[PDB]
Parts: sequence; C-alpha cells; structure tokens
Amino acid sequence: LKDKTGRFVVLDKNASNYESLVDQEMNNVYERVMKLDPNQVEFLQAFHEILYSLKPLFMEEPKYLPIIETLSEPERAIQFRVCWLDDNGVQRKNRCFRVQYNSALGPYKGGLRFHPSVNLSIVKFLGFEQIFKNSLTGLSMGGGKGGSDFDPKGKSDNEILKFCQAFMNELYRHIGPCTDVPAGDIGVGGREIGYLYGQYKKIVNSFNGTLTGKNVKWGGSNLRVEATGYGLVYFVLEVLKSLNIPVEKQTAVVSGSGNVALYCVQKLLHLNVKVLTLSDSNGYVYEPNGFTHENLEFLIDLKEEKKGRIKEYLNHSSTAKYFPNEKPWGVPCTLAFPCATQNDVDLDQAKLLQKNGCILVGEGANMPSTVDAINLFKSNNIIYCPSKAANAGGVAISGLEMSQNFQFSHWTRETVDEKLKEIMRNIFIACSENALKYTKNKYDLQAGANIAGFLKVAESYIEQGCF
Amino acid sequence: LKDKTGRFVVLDKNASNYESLVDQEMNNVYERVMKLDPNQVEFLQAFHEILYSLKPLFMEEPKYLPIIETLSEPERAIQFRVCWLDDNGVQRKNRCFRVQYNSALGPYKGGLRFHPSVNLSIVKFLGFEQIFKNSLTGLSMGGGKGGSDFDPKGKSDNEILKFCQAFMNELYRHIGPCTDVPAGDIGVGGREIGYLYGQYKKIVNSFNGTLTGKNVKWGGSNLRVEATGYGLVYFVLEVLKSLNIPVEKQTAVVSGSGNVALYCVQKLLHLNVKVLTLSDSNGYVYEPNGFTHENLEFLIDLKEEKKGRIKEYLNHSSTAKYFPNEKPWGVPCTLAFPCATQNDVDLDQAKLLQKNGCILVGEGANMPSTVDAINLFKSNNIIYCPSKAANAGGVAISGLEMSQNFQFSHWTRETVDEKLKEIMRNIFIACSENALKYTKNKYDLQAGANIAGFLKVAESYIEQGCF
Amino acid sequence: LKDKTGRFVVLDKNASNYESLVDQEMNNVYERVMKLDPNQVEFLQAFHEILYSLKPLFMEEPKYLPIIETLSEPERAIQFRVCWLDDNGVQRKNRCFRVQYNSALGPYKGGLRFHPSVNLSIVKFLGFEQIFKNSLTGLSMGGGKGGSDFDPKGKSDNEILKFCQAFMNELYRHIGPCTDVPAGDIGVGGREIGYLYGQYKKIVNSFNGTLTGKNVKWGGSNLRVEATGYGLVYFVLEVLKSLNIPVEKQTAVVSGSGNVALYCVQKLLHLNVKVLTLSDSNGYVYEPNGFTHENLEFLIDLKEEKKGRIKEYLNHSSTAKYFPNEKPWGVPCTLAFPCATQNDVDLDQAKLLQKNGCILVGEGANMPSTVDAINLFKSNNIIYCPSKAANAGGVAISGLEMSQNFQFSHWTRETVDEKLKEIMRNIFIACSENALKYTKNKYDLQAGANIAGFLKVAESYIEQGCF
Amino acid sequence: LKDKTGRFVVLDKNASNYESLVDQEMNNVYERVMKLDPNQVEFLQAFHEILYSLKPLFMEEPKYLPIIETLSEPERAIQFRVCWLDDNGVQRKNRCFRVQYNSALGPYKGGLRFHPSVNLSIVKFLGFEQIFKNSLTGLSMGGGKGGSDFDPKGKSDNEILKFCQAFMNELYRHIGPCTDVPAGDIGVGGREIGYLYGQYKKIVNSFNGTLTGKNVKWGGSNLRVEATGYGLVYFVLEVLKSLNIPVEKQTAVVSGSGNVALYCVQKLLHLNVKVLTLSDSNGYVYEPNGFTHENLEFLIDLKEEKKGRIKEYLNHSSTAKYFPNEKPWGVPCTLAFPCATQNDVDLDQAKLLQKNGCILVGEGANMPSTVDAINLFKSNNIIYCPSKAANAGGVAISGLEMSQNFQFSHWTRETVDEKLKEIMRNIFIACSENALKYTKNKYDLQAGANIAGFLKVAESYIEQGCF
Repeated sequence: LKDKTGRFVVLDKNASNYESLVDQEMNNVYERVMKLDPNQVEFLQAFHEILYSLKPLFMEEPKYLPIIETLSEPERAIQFRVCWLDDNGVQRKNRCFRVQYNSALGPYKGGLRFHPSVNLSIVKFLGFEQIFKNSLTGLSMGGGKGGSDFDPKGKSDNEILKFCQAFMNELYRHIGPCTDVPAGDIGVGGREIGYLYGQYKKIVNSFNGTLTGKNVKWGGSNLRVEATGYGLVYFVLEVLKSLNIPVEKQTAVVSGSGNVALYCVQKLLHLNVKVLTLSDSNGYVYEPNGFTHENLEFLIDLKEEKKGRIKEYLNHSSTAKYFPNEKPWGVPCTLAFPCATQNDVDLDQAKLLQKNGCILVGEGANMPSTVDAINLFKSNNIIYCPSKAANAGGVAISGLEMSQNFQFSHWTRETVDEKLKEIMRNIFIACSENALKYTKNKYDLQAGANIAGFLKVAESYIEQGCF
Repeated sequence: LKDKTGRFVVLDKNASNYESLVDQEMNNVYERVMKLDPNQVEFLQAFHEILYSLKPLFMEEPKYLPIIETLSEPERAIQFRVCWLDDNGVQRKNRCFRVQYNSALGPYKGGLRFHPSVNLSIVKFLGFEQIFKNSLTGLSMGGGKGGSDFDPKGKSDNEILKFCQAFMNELYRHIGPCTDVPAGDIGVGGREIGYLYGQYKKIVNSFNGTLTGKNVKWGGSNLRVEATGYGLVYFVLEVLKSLNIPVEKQTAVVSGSGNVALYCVQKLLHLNVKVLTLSDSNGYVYEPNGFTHENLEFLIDLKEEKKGRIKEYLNHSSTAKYFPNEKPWGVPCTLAFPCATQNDVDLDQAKLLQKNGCILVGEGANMPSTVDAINLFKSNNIIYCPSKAANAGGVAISGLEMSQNFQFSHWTRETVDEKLKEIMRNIFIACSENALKYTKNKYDLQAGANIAGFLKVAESYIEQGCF
Repeated sequence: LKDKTGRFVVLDKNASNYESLVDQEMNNVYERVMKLDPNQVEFLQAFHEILYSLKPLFMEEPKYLPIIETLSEPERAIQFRVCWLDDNGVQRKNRCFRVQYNSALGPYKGGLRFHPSVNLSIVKFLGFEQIFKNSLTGLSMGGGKGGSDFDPKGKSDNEILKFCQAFMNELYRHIGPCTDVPAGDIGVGGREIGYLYGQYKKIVNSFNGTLTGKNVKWGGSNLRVEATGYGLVYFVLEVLKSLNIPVEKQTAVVSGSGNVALYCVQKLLHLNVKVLTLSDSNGYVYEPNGFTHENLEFLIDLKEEKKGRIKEYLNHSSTAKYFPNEKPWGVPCTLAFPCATQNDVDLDQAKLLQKNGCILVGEGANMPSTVDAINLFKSNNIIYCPSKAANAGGVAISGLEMSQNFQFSHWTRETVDEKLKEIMRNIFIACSENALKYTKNKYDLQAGANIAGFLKVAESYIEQGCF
Repeated sequence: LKDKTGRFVVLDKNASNYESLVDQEMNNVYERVMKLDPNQVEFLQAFHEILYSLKPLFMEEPKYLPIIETLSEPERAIQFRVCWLDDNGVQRKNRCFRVQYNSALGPYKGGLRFHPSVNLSIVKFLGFEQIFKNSLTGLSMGGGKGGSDFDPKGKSDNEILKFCQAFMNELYRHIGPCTDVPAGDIGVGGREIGYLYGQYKKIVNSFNGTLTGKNVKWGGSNLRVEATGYGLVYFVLEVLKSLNIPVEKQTAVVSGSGNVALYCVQKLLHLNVKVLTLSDSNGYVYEPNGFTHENLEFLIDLKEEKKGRIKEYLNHSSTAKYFPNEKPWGVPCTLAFPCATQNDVDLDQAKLLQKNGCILVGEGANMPSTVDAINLFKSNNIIYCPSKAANAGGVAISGLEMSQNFQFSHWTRETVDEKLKEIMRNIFIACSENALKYTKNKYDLQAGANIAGFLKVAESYIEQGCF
C-alpha cells in the first residue's frame, strides 16, 4: 500500500490485474494533469509523451506514479509584467515568464525565450523537458525556463537593451548563482545575455555566474558555441562505436544552419564523415562530393557572421547547388541530423530516409521528428537519438560555465572539449543500460533518456522529503 | 497624438469619427486581452465589464485606454506547488497562487481563498477587482488575490495547519508589511490566518501586520467581523440621506448568515430599520413584525457560532417561519441586501422586488445581481449599490488593522467605527461626484465606483513612471 | 583636561588665557577642515560661518570644538556614475551624489538637486546646513543632501524618467524609510520624485515613505506646497507676538513666485497683512493697495501653474504695475520676505529697507541676505530671521509626511497646519531661549538657530558613542 | 608582561619559579572555566583533558594561556525550541542546539546529534574537540556541533521528517555554505540529512553545500562512507611506515560494526593485514583464519544494509564463532581498532591487549579507551592514536564534499581517496613533529594532535584580532 517513506501509495505489483491497475492509474494521472491545465496544448502533449514513455518503470516502481504527477507541477511559476520605452518614446508592455520547475538536482537551469508566440504552456513545455535533459548531463542542475512574448525582430539595439534591463528589473529578485541560472535561447543570444547580465550586476552589485552563455571576456566558456553541435556528434559517435559501425564510412545529411548544424558538420568533418547538406528555412544546399572545412568556413563565418541566406553559399562553391523550398531528407544518407526546427522531419521524410539507407537519426534540434516520423524510425529498426540526450551538450557547457565561474577559473578549449566528450559518453551509457534494463531493447534511447533522467530526479525528490 | 508624457497614444478628442475610435479601440483592447488569456472565463468577464463601464471616462480621457490594457496584466503572478502530509501520512499536493496585481496606491492587498474551484482565472478576476475596490476606500492599498485549490472541508484541524505552514513556507518570500498583506476569504478564516501568521512569524522571525484578519490578542482589530455588513448599511444610510429618505422608515429583506448579513441586520435594526428576513443555502427565515436584537442575537451567537442552520431559528422565534429552499427576494421591501452568493439575485426576482417598491439594492456579497437584474433595476430607477462600494468596509478595516499594527496601537471599538462610517461616506462622495460628472446620473453608483476606483490608480500609475 | 567621557580634550574654562584658546583652537579647526577640502568653496563657507557663530556655545562648553570638527565630515558620502539613453538614442553620463551627513537625531534627511552646477562642495554645503535645520524642527531627522550635475532644462519628460530610473538603480541600495529619505529640490519636482519613487518601488518591491514630496494619492501630504511659506509667516507672526507688535498692522514687500513666496503671501493676506509685491527673474509686480485673494490667486493658479511670467499679471491687475528688472527691496515696509535666490538682498538694498522702517527680515529662501546686509540689519536692530528657522516648515512637513506614511494614515489639511504652526512656535522658543542664554540678545535668532540646532545634535552624538 | 599585540599577558619564562607560575595559572584557568559551567561534566572533562595535555606548549608560549581559556567559550551557542506533530496528531517538543564554537580557520563544521541524552554540555564537549580535529585536517574548517534530545528510535519516517523540517525551520537562519556547515552523527544519517537539506533548500531557496554527508545524487561525495574507516588505517599505516614495522605482518582486532569498523577492516584486508574480529553491542565475532573480502561483504551489505545483529554472521561462515556479551580485547593482536562506543577499552582490557602483544591502538571511535586504559598504553610503550587525528578522515571527506560543491564538481572515487591518503599523512606528520618538539617523545600522538591542532587555531585567532 505504501513505499518505505509512507508518503507514497504503492500499486501492489503482485495483484492479479496489476498491468491494468498501472495503465488505469497512468490514465488517472493524465486526466488530473489535463484538468489542471486544460488548454496548455504544448505542455499536456510533452507530459503525456514522457509519462507513457516511462510506463516500463512504473510497472517496476509504481511508487513513481504519484511522483511524476507532482513533478509535472512547477515548484514555482512566476509571470510578470514588463514595461519599456520604444525608440519613439511610446511606453510598451510585454508578458514575461520564469518557471522554476525542479530543484532536486541543483539550481534551476533553463534558457529564456523572447518570441511573439511565447506563453505559459510553451515555457512550461520547455521547462518540463529541460529537467530531464539537465539530469542527464550528470552535473548538478535543476530545470527552468522563461521568456517574453517580446518580439526582437524589427527592434533597434537600444530597444533590445531597454527591454533587457526592464526584464531583469524584475527577474533578478528570483535568480542567483545558487538559485536559478537562466541561459539563452531563441531571441536571447550573446547580445541579450550581455545586457541581461549587465543590468543584473548593476542592480544586485555582484559579479557571478547567474547567467550562462556569457562572453569569454567576462565569465564565458570556450566551446560555448560549438557545444551542442559537438555533443550531438559525440553522442552519435558513442552509439556508432558501441555497434561497431565505422564512423568514417558514414554519410550524413544535416538540416538547419544555426550553431548546432554548423558545428555538428564541423565535428563530422573532423571525424572524416561525409556531409552532404545544410539548410535554411528557404531551401537546402548540396555538395556532391561532400562538404569541406573551407566550405564550412564560408557558411560559418559569413552566413551566421553576417546572417545571410544559405543561397549565398553558391558565391563560394561553383560545385554546390541550392534547392528552393526543400528539406535535405530526400538525399540518401546513413546518418540524419535534424538541426532546424520543431517537426522538421515528417512521415514522408522519414520514409525517404528509411528507403534510402538511413540507419540512425541524431536529433540536433528540439523534437525535429514528427510523432509519426519517430514511429516509422523505431518500427524500421532505425536508431533514434532523443533531443534530451543528443543535444544535451549545449546544456553541459552551461554547467561547465558555472563550474568555471565558481572556481574563478577559465579552462582551455581542449579541457572543456574533453569534458564534453566524457559527459556525452556518460549520457549514452545511462540511456543504453536503462533502455536495456527496462525495455530489453538497448537502443530505445528515447525510453532510456527519459528513464535515466527521471530516476535520478525522483529518487532525489524522495530523499529530500515533502515540498 | 500623445499625452503630456508622450508615452501613450491619445485618440484625438476632436476628430470627426472620434466616438467610433473610442468604441473600436476599446473593442481592440478586449481583443488582445482575450487572445492573451483565451480561457480565463471569469477574468475576461470582470475586465470587459469594467472596460465598458469606463467608456464615460475614456470619452474625456482616451489616454486611459492604453493604461487599463496594461493594468489588466498583473505586475507579478506567482503560482506554486505545495506538498503536505495528510493525517494518514500520505503526501498530498495542491496548486497555489498569489497575484500581486497593482501597487500604485500602496502595497498589494487581497485575501486568499482555498476552494477546490480556485485557479488563475478566478484569482485574477477576484484580484483585478480588488484593485479598484481597495482604491475607493481611500486608504493606501494596492490590489492582489491569492489562494489554493485546496479544500478544508473534510480536513482535520491538524491538516489545515500542515497545509497552512506549507503554504507560507513558499509565500513568505513574496509577501510583507509593505509588500503584500494577504487576508482571509472563503476557506481562509481566523483559524487559517492564525496558522499562516504562525508559520510566517516562525520563519521570518518578525512580528508584524503581514496579514489582516488576525485575532485581537495579537494584531487583530475591533469591528473585524462587522466592518463589511456595517459599511454596507453605512453606505446605504448615506445614499438615503442625500435623497432625504428617512432610514428608520424602510423595510429590508436580506440574504445571508455570514458576517456581512448577520451584522448588516444588526446595524439595520440599530437604526430602527425593520428586517424581515435572513437566508441560508437551505432556506430563509422570516419575521412578520421584524427581528429583535435578541432574535438576531440567537441567530448570530448560535447558528453561525454553533454553525447550525437558519431553520433551527424556529427554536426561538415561535413567531417566525421558514420557507424551504427559497430566495427572500419575494417579500416586498424598500431596501434589499443581497449578501449570499454571486448572482444571488436573478432577473425574475429583480422583477418581484421591482413591482414591490424595492427602491435600493445594496450589494453585500460578491457580484450578487445578474447582468440582467442590474439593467432591470437601473432600467426602473432602483438605486444600485456596487459591490466595490457597499461592502468595501471589509477592506476598510483591513487597512485600519494595518494602520494599528504599524502604530503598535489598538483602537477602541468606537474609534474604528467612526473612522469606518467616515470612509464609507467618502466612498459615497467619490462615486456620486464622478457618476454625475461622467454620466450625469449622480446615482449611477456602479459607474461612479469604477471611474473613481480606476482614476486614483491610473493617474498614480502615470505619475509613478514606466514599470 | 577631558570631558565626562574622557574622549575629547577640554580647553580649561578657568585658565587665564582661555578666551584666546577658544579663538585659536577654532582657528585651528578651520585649518585642518580647509586643508582636508582645499577647494570646496561653498562648503568651507557654510562651515566657517557656523563655526564662528557658535563661539558663544564653545565659551561655556569647549568640548564642542573637537565635535563640530568631526561632524563637519559626512558619515558617508556616495558619489556615483549614471548612464542613460537620451531621446536620440545616444548614451549619456552624469555624476551623482548622496551625502549622508549625520544620523544622530534620526535617519538622513535631505532633498536632491539636479543642476549643471551641482558638485560635492555644493552638495556638502547644502547637506551640512540640512543637519541643524532639520534639528530645529524638533522631529527625528538626520541630515543629508543629494543630486546630480544633470540638467532637466531641455530634456523631454521621457528623458527625465530614464534618468530618474537610472539614478535610483544605484541610489536605492543607500536609502530607505529608516536610513535615508531623499526629497525634492531644485530640479527634482513632484514629477521627478514620482519617477524616482516609481523605480525605487519597482526594484525594492516595497511601498513606503523612502521619499517625501510624493503625490497625495500615494503617500503625499496636504500642505506640502504651503509648508515652507506658511511656516515662514508662522515664524514671524510668532516673533512679532513676543514683541507685542500687531501682525495685521504691517506692510510686507516680498520676492518670489515659488511655493515659498506664493503662499507666504497667501498667509500674510489671511492675517490681514498687506503685501505690495511679488518677484520673478525678470521683475517684480506691485499692488499700491495690496494683493487680493483673487489677485494672489490669478498669480499662483496661473503664472506658476501655467509657468508664465510675473509680468502677465498685468492681464488681471489693471491696478498693479511692473518694474522691469528690479528688486522689490525698494518699496518701504515693516516685514520683508526674501524668498528668491541666494544673496537675494545685498547691502545697498539693506540700506533702503533700513531707512524705511524695515523692522524684520524673514528669510524665505536659501541664504537670501549677504554677509553685509545681515550685519547692516543686525547693526540697526532689524529682526533677522535665519533661513534654518523661518523656512524650516518645508522640512517640518517632510517629517509629518514620514509620520503619516509610517502610521499608514493621512491627516486633514487642518491637522497638519496645527502641527505645523506648533513646530514653528517651538523653533522660535529654542532659538530665542538659546540666543538669550548665550548672547543675551534674545532676538539674535541667527545664533539661537545654530546653537540650538547644533546642541541637540552634539549631545546626541556624545550619547551615541564613538562612530 | 605582554605579547607583541599587547592584548595578552606573558608569564615571564625567565622568572625563578616559572613552572609553578604556569601550573598555578593553568589551574586558575581551569578553576574559572569550571565556575562558568559547574555542572557540564562532559565539557569540563574534555577541557581539562586538552588543557593539561598542552602544558608543554604553555611552558613554551605562555601567551597561549589566556587564549585557550577564551577559546573554551563558544563564539556563539544557540539553543532553540522545536515543535512537531507526531503520527497521532499530538504536538511534540524537543530541545535543540547548535554551538558555533570556533571560526578562526573556516566556517563552523560539526555534526548534528539526535539522541535522548543530548544536552548543552555534551554538544559543547563534541564541539570543543571538533575544533582541533578540523584544524588537523589541514583544510579550512572551524568547529561546531549541535543536535536534539529528539529520540529517532521508534519513529516513523514521516516523524523523522516532520522533526527534520521543524529543526531546520529554525536552524537555517544560523547556517550557510560559508558560515556553518553541519553534518551527520548519531541519530542523523543520510536519511535525516536528506530531509534537513530538503527543508533548507525549500526555505532559503538555494542549492549549496550547507550540509555534508549528502547523497551522491545531489551534492554528495564518493567515499563519504569509507572515509573514517579508511583514514584510520591510513593513519596507522603512516605510523607503521615511520617505524619500519611491516604492515603485512600485523594482526588486527576491531570492535564495532558501523561504517568505521566496516571499512577499517576493508582497508586492512587490502593492505594484507589479518583481521580477526568485528563486534555488536551484544557480542563479538571471531574468524580463526582471519576475515575475508567475501565475509566482509556479508557483514557489510547485510548487517548494516538490513541492520541485523552481528550474530547472523554465522549464517554465512561455518568457520566463525560468536561470543555473547564480550569485547574483542581478549584476542591477541598487534593492532587494536576500537570502533565502537565511548570507553569501549577499559583498564583490564588494555592489560590483556598489553600482555598479548598489542603494539599500537588506533582510535576509530570517539575516546574509546578509558582514561586508565590510555595510561596503561602510554606507560607500556604502546603507540596510542588519538581520535582527533586517526578518525579525522571522516571530517576530511566532509571538507572535500564542500570543495566539490564550491567547484561545482564531482571527483572520482580514486581522486577523493588519494586526497584522503595525503591528508592522513599530513596529520601524522604534524602530530609527530609537534610531539617530538614539545615532549621529545615523537610518538606521543595525543600531545601532538592537541598541540598542532591548537597552535594553528590560536596563531590565527591572534592574527584576526579581538572578537
């Protein structure tokens, strides 16, 4: 009837109709959550997603049923008003958030998002998954998220600043080095974090690592930009190594042109992998013979350094070719690296990839593969690497940024990279064993990432008592 | 094109189309507001409701359109999880809130409510109105509302303590003497305020007036239980005077058994007003000749004090009579005091009292009359007393308590009442003046209230700057 | 050799040479003071000035020489940079200050001044005098002055907001309800105090009386605009009484248009005193017969309220007359109220009023009379009312506001005035008593003021210990 | 007459009757201490113990006489009431402590003890010796201690929790990462510290190393459990190595069955030492041919993992034999490791050990050897290892836990162990030289531990001034 603590009700695993008890309870867990937040579509969907993914574990430790239902409720969610003067003198208003989700494993860690479509649900959605992503890095980090429906597009620097100072004029009172360390995300890059940190240090009068993603000149870490892109390739190399699949005999197709796709390709080239593409929301580019370090240098320190359109890539490669309004998925590969947007890969695209020889998918972006696409991948014996695990390197460097701020140190690029490789190996190791242990599959990384990331946060929550 | 401040956009009170723009831009303000909170039903209603009632004020001053739109958004809105052990030792969870709405006229003020029904929409609706209501008192009280979806019914006294301490372990960091002074409400009674004040003092190690509604032995104030009902009568007694209508010559049908009703009657009788009824969820009693001090006394000091039922009254008043599940609104009168529930009075009822000489409705509860009845009444020239005013006495004493804790003092029952009678008289003057000035009705108290409650707030906001 | 405390060195009031030592050691105290701040011209002047005026007090008590020397040094003096964006988007800079001078009788009290002329010397001079001036009020107010070399003239309302918020982002950490209560002054008006109070409340998240001079809707106090002028008359009206000179039988020439003058007149007329003049930078108007309530009214509610010029008065008083760039000091009188600028009255002017029956000078502004004129007046037995006293009403209401915010209360216009009239009467008693006791003049109010302002401070300091 | 600082009186070492001056002064030091706390038996005894132990040093640096008398007085001792609800709803009460003894070398470090017999004296007793133990680790740690007369035995988990949350509900305000870092002890194991940390993080809203002994999942260190047991063997290996006594030719007898005895034996086996026993408060177990890694695995992960009685050991070893109601001391050995309770080894037991060949005693527990037993050991040329030094490894890992929390790192088990070996070597080196230098004995570790541990704390106290 109850676990060792007595605070939690067991679901008698030796009853005659156990599985039905679990299923029906999982269902009541979802029904109550749904009722708490009926119209938070993005949130309810991510919860339902993890919830049922964990079923193998619930069958095992039913005590984790009451727990996940509770952890799905932010320890603290703060919504605040923020007013700022536009460059015309007109006073403006934006809705802001900062969901301090979980604090069992360490200070709340989660980025900030300034985007017209930001809202409670979506912030709660990124925050809930941020928990398990942070848990997987092995480091000491909780889970948070926040942002504003403030649209940076079309704004002067002076406006991004005033809004950044206004935002922190409220946010600071809820964050700190050992409380909640926000980071960047869509809308918040180095510039924003520079103004956010500036305002913070100005009000609180302290120079610390309350924000990650900072400039190497005042607290930042090396590899701050290559982290995600590298972690991704490291995670896939780790999967490839365990199956004994020669990495230098693989062909990769990558989408996106951000810092994730850019450095994924850079690490891919270093490992001697042939990269055939990169892409823009307008179209994708193709290099017949594969990409080059030089080519990647054009794309990088120009169509991100100047912010052009991947089309300009043609002014550098007479051998390249652009495809207006298309994704790279029709290009045969063994490795697919979705580093663009949400729902980048759909059903038909997973079919092309499937019939073209694709053997593994590395999620570079946030849930790039559609729900039907994942199913197609898993059903066709194609290794699926979960965002939570494969692109966790971006969060790892974050923790390493704090570690360097706490130690009042600044490690070399090589030291940080070595740690990023061992962290990514630890993540693959945790996802394999939990997957094998709970689904007997072993390469069902989606179940493994969720189980490992949840088990650590839950045991800890129980250990820390009622709160 | 802009106001003196050049921060808001003025509509141009001297353009041909003008009156249409005040109608469209208002429609526009409710648009964005609605798209922001698509499903906060109760919230959008109290907003739209105040929005349109204020058209008389926008007509003169259109600068107030951009403002109400900004003030509709809580300056801060904290949602938090709370876990407590129940009596069986099982760990429980509950969602909690504290919407700090506006702090222009003073610290955030507002009670907490623990009802299974509570949620953000409800809290915001109750919270938004708190602003203006607290504005009409004339004291320095900002607006705010709090609470949890926690249900006391069924809980032991020990459980309500465990929950209150758990509640405060999170809420203490967001409230304070000059920051947020929560109060009691539905679910939070003198006990719950005592248990919360207990945890607050234990953690923060400070004895002060962070909460109003405390026992008189440690911060409480005399007239705490009668302030609302008292002021309701004091407000009407003030409305009648300006009309030269002898208060001691009217008949009053009144609904309730809470403090609002139980003392509305106690003051009505003290002025020689004959009260024929008193209500309860199951029914309403009746006194042909009228209630006696001793009659009202048995009731008060016994049904509520012993928490029985209004029926039992028939064990004292062999003269009285019960009327199984019925609303007193039938019995004819001159002064009707709705003090039971929201929409206590519907339309048909508004028709009964209408055809029986009911000359003044004096709300004693939270929005007692339906959107219809208010129109019916207002359509037949029946004095309609706006909740924000008539029952403001509850908040009136709330700040008098603050004043007394702040002065490390404790006033006589007499002093408090004199200051109370005085406030309500000013509440009458503002509503009246304003009504006359903006709607030429002078007794369109529903408008006087909004226009006066919102003004002190809006000007102050403008004077305080962009925050 | 030493005082009761054995911490200071006593000169020996019974040594032959003694009177020389009090003259040398004083000369010595100004030496070190001067060598410390070699170029703070204004500062060294207010110090040397107070230093020597206090010789009557040292004569009896030489322990006070070491003390004044120590109190001449601010307990704390914060200087800070402030950067704000101007309307063109250009980033601007300004030096700022907050000299917390003495906290013996209470928290630090003193306005802020934003004038291109502001600097440490000026702030210290204004700040030093604030001490004693705030000492004579009898309230619990320590001394302090603040400000910036920032110039509002030419700035938009938006710019004054951006600067005020920037100002407070630094100043909030150094001020507070019971630490430092800044106020308005030249450059900081009800608007700037509103914009500063806005930022202070936004950052600290506390509604309180950290600043005096707030709007009445959120902390302000009645008689805020008249306190200074009022008390000036109330002080003189008090001086005359002790002399048995009928206030309603004198003629008064007065300079100004600020609140000090505009209401000095309003009270002078209310007591039936005939005021023939009112001044302005460009000139001074004249009423042969005297100003009328309606006359003074047009002026006040129109020239200052509409910020025009005293000339325009001739668009109401066809009886009056303007006197192009001239000081009213000519027109003969019995009571002259200098309330325009420093050194408003020179020597020659002090000769005109001298030969015309001017029997009492009553300073209404910051040091209005020249070192000469004071001597001239004092040399011809003309009652000289020390700025520190006559215009202390401004500070008087400053602390009444604090009292009111502290008591979460708001007094009537009547109450405040009665307490005001009362303070000024005590201010008269202290100065008088002291004057008589130390200089046998009883009407050497200039000395009475210093000796009484400094004493409450110095004794308190000694009683408080070595800090 | 006085040291270099002048704040301390010397005891002229060149006087004719110096030794008598010192003895008599040491005596006055004890007489005044005794009088301050007449009935704190445990405290007075530990003080007297160190005091006279240090005499060699006092003869040397008499300046340390006034100092030890002062350091014997807690910089701060806080006693607090703690109320909590038992599982029956009945409110309960317990007396709690937290003696923040010394802060010269770093943040107060000392465990918490929940035991029916806890009281000021005993807490002060553990705190006073904790100082010198911490000083010896070489790390930066002060000395503290605390606990409650709260009896954990017979309590539900839910009760240990409520009491743990109640305890911290007061304690938190006095502790912090850089102020006071409590740890575990009798009554407080991992479970308690888990609930103590949980409550702390909940109230203060910070994730830091305010408590050591945490779970490796949220801040803990590897070796957290093996530390004391290992440090002990390392310290003895270090002593053995310096005498050139082959460690793999020794025979050890161990008492206790806790984490100290368990891992002492584990390290002993690794070093190839023959272990013959372990024990329970009921009786001791004996392995004829010595213990095995496997055997130790039964005892360990079972009679500590399940918490049985060392008697059950027989269900695993057909070769073992239990001895009801006896201690291991009658078993011949060269090495004796008292890891049980206070006063474990008595006079007769030290005689058996003595006549049986014992050459060294390693104090695993707190003062296990009786006072007569130590004398017998020292008088018979038997190496006596002081609790303060030999079992200091348990405190060392503690400091390493903080170091890992500050660096936001998590070192491997091998890195922590290496540091534990060097720390234990540094301790032996400090105890040898100070012993040799002050008693010419060299292996009078009891004098050395006390001298070294005191010299560092005292020089520092002087360096830091009067407080």
